[PDB]
Amino acid sequence: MRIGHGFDVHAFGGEGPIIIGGVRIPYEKGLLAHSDGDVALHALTDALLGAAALGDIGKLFPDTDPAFKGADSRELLREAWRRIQAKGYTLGNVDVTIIAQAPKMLPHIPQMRVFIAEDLGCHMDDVNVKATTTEKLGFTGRGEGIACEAVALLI
Amino acid sequence: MRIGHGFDVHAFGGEGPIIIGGVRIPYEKGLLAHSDGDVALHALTDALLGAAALGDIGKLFPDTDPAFKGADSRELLREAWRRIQAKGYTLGNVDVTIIAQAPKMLPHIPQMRVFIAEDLGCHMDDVNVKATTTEKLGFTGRGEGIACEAVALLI
Amino acid sequence: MRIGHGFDVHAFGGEGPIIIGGVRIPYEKGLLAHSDGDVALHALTDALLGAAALGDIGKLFPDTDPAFKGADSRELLREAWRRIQAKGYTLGNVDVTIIAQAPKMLPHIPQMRVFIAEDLGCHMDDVNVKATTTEKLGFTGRGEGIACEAVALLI
Ligand SMILES: Nc1ccn([C@@H]2O[C@H](COP(=O)(O)O)[C@@H](O)[C@H]2O)c(=O)n1
Ligand SMILES: Nc1ccn([C@@H]2O[C@H](COP(=O)(O)O)[C@@H](O)[C@H]2O)c(=O)n1
Ligand SMILES: Nc1ccn([C@@H]2O[C@H](COP(=O)(O)O)[C@@H](O)[C@H]2O)c(=O)n1
Ligand SMILES: C[C@@]1(CO)OP(=O)(O)OP(=O)(O)OC[C@H]1O
Ligand SMILES: C[C@@]1(CO)OP(=O)(O)OP(=O)(O)OC[C@H]1O
Ligand SMILES: C[C@@]1(CO)OP(=O)(O)OP(=O)(O)OC[C@H]1O
Ligand SMILES: [Zn+2]
Ligand SMILES: [Zn+2]
Ligand SMILES: [Zn+2]
Repeated sequence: MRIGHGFDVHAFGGEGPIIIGGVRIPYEKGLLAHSDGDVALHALTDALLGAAALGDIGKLFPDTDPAFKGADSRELLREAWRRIQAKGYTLGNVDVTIIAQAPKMLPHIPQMRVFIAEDLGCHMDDVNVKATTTEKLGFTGRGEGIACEAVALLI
Repeated sequence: MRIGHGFDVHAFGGEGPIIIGGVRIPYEKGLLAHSDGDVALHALTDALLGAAALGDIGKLFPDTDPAFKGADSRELLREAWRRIQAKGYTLGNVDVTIIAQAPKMLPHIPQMRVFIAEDLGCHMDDVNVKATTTEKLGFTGRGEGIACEAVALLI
Repeated sequence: MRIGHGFDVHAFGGEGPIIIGGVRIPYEKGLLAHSDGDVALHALTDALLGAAALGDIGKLFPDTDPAFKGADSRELLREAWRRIQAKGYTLGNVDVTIIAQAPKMLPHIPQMRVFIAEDLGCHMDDVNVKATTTEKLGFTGRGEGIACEAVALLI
């Protein structure tokens, strides 16, 4: 068994919606990023790659490479997962923590779990997503962006 | 074995003391929250619920429900633990990291461990709590609030 | 198997270079701290100590004790590791996440892995280090300091 941890942040910019955990969530502002800016899946990806000792998302899918512009972070998740499985690992379970003042993530979590469980080829019970605000404190509390943390356990 | 991760933040407000890890710690200011605002136990709770794929603290004990006003976060911890055990899990070990410029947490950690070990029904050796400041940087460094992170391993 | 988590922050100050994961990295500014201020190894140390239920870095190597001034964080890592092994644990794997806007950590990661794997007496495959920026948001985004998170799995 191997443990992994990921952390990611994206700033708000433009018109909504935002894509979090693969779900299109309505919001006043959108998120700025090379890909679709899915903070949750990026953090999740780093956790899995980390547990596999494969590095991180930027190393495998460079900000510079134009092939990843507007990229579906789920596509990146699946590829990172493919490579991980090739190194010989299987999923243990993953846990994600979205840190945002708004929008409300709770109603979208079930669908996020559905998408992630599909992408990782596992049972929905092997996937957990949660959210918390920083009580108006910080860049997240001031609504400047969304952060996300994740841990993974590979077998 | 399942892994879990939690993160929580509460802003200072009012007169002290603050309750962290169940311990009443003397401080100039107190913490604002629906319950007693125990940042450490909330983060710990999310870690355990996450590892159990039970969601998060807000989902089980809503900010809206007046039954949780002034609530003892230890009561919430035990209940979340009860439910977790019902899903069939046993405690592996937990690790907590309190992020605060002040007050000093170190002298209160032993008692925190005592409380948590009791609430989780485990040996004190299965529980670890630590602290760090962000070196005056950030909302924590500016003394605007306390943050806390936690990881858990269920069996 | 036991899980651990660590988090650390150090503010920029003075002339460079900075020491991260044991590597001397060229930078305009340096990092302020009692020891060499290696944010990555401190976070890693707390993760390992946490998983071992040995507390944290400050508890074992006090900011007050002048013996640790300018200290090589690798020396502190090895000692914490020595004690951990004495409690009976062996390394599972560790994962580190450096949170910095700059400098670029990627090219220095291989050497960091070499140092850490040596200090922990393991294969480089049992060690992973990654980096991410907070997209100009926060004290890290504003270049005020570097943060770092880490998780560890002991056996
Ligand atoms: N300080 C930093 C920040 C990011 N990066 C590299 O850039 C990639 C991701 O960049 P972002 O911060 O834009 O998400 C990561 O692979 C990371 O290693 C780095 O090498 N040093
Ligand atoms: N962006 C956010 C922030 C919090 N929440 C929900 O609110 C509950 C906790 O709220 P607090 O941020 O007040 O601790 C969590 O269960 C979380 O899922 C959310 O759904 N979306
Ligand atoms: N709020 C805080 C912050 C740090 N500390 C103690 O100080 C030591 C490390 O201090 P630094 O924040 O300077 O890294 C840790 O062992 C921690 O327990 C504390 O006891 N309470
Ligand atoms: C996902 C990738 C794709 O280029 O980039 P972004 O969408 O900018 O977001 P980031 O988290 O900054 O970096 C990692 C990259 O792999
Ligand atoms: C603990 C609960 C209880 O209503 O609320 P709070 O004391 O406000 O703190 P929070 O961490 O914001 O949310 C989760 C809730 O379950
Ligand atoms: C590493 C030690 C050594 O005195 O201190 P620092 O170099 O200041 O950094 P910190 O992360 O604040 O605290 C823990 C101490 O053990
Ligand atoms: Zn990202
Ligand atoms: Zn809380
Ligand atoms: Zn430090």
